[PDB]
Amino acid sequence: SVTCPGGQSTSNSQCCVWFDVLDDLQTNFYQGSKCESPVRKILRIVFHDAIGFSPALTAAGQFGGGGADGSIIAHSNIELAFPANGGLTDTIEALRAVGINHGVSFGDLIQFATAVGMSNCPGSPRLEFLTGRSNSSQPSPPSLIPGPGNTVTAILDRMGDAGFSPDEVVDLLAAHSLASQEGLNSAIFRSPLDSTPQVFDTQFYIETLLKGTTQPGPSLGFAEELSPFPGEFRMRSDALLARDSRTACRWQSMTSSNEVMGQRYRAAMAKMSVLGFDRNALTDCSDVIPSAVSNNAAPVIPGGLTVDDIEVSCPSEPFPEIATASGPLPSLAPAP
Ligand code: HEM
Ligand SMILES: *[C@@H]1O[C@H](CO)[C@@H](O[C@@H]2O[C@H](CO)[C@@H](O)[C@H](O)[C@H]2NC(C)=O)[C@H](O)[C@H]1NC(C)=O
Ligand SMILES: [Ca+2]
Ligand SMILES: [Ca+2]
Ligand SMILES: [K+]
Repeated sequence: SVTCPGGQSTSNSQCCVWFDVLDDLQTNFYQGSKCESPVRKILRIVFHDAIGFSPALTAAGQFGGGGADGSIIAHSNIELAFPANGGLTDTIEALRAVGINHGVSFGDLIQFATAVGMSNCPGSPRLEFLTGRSNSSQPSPPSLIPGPGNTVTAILDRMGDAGFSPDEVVDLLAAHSLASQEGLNSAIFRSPLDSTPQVFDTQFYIETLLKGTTQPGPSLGFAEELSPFPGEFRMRSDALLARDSRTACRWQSMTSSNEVMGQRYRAAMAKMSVLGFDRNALTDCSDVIPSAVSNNAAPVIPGGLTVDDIEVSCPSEPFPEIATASGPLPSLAPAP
């Protein structure tokens, strides 16, 4: 039954070219299968590509955007001028070349590169991968990307129009577990959003709940808040969603289990991958995606801080009993 040229076995002949682009991305784009800046950048690109989809604009007789159509690469000239798309240019060019060389659509390539990039980061789930999205796209309308200075109401409305419930917004933010910022405060380039920028874990949800104590750089950048320790950056939207009554209980439930967070994240990502498409018209090639190494560390409140330093914001469920660490407060090095 279906064998691909290099001897691997797959479900459909349409999956076979993806074994070649897998080898190309691991060796080159990811510099030997690493979980560093290329993965983090690609996670911003899959979001910004897919969120340019608005049912409300369509209802008002306007082009609403094509969703995960690869338009961020095909119309990079228009989309990378948007304020939330800076710092992406070099990754988008690298991706353009791989797509053109392999003859795969840009929309599919961005979904594939997200699943494969995440597989290089310890603790990640194996994300679903479907192929068949048309290469044809039109530029996304402006103003459909959530920004770090927006209120929780604005983020929930924009995300809700695209199709996400408040819970799914929180689930989607597990990608900030492999994250840093470059452009909000360039004095502290690549300052991490959690203490493990290379491990897909629960620490991001825990650490954003901790009382902001520290200013990590010479001044505060755009939409920057006080964070819990030296080297960590905290953006305002993340601080607010952690504490807002609409999202706070789901945020709190993401703090004690890497398995729960992983499942919820994979589900939310599978929904985002087909915005603008019919998943029943795509071919499933998830078996091409390899496993990530497992994360064996327990969720912890870092460097001596206790449950008394968490700003518990879910009034109905008590805070999970998480482990504490007998250490001094951490200073975080830049994300690699
Ligand atoms: C819904 C609200 C969201 C907002 C307001 C937001 C905002 C931001 C901002 C301001 C940055 C820093 C960019 C820079 O200066 O370098 C960032 C980084 C990042 N975000 Fe989000 N984000 C959101 C959702 C997401 C989602 C859904 C994903 C993907 C599934 C994502 C993945 C990341 C990653 C991985 C980075 C790190 C990039 C790097 O280290 O270079 N974000 N986000
Ligand atoms: C998907 O469509 C894009 C946009 O038309 C195609 O990209 C162009 O590809 C040619 C080579 O065939 C390059 O010289 C151009 O520079 C590309 N343009 C852009 C904006 O990237 C791409 O080839 C199409 N891919 C497939 C598989 O059809
Ligand atoms: Ca798009
Ligand atoms: Ca992490
Ligand atoms: K679960």
